[PDB]
Amino acid sequence: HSHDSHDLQRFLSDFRDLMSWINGIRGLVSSDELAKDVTGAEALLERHQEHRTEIDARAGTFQAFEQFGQQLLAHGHYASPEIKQKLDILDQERADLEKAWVQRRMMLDQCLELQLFHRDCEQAENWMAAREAFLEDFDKAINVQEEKIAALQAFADQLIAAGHYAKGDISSRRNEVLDRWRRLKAQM
Repeated sequence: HSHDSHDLQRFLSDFRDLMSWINGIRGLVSSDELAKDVTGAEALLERHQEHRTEIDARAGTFQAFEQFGQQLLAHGHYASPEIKQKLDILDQERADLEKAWVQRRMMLDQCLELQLFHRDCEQAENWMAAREAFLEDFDKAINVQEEKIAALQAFADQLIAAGHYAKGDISSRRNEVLDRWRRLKAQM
């Protein structure tokens, strides 16, 4: 009958339906939205992972498509050239999607790191502003605040060495705190 033509039709329809789904996630993952929070940067990650689960839930569907193309190819379908070409395209589209998801995840990780660094600069800065106003328990609470300013310094140097997207502002905020600290350290 039109068996072989109908199979080609099915193959191509499945192909395009998969291609459109990839398009949607592709745009979804193209987002440039970053949080201005730590709770927000965390929710952004929670959502990116849900997208990870949605991408992986399609694994079986994609293999059924590969299997379908394998059968058409194995039986020498007259459109084998065109069929194989679609496989190459889908393989590439799937690969780029995985890489796009990974890239966005990296950005969301760096967003969280930057937001955790900022809240550290604030815990130590809101504290230095307090001591700058009125200016033996003093002692223990000085060793305490110095431990925090040391973590805030190693943490900032870790991100800068990891190639953070905010190298310029991470190093700037730190150099600003380390100097505003050694100034209050001298007057105390």
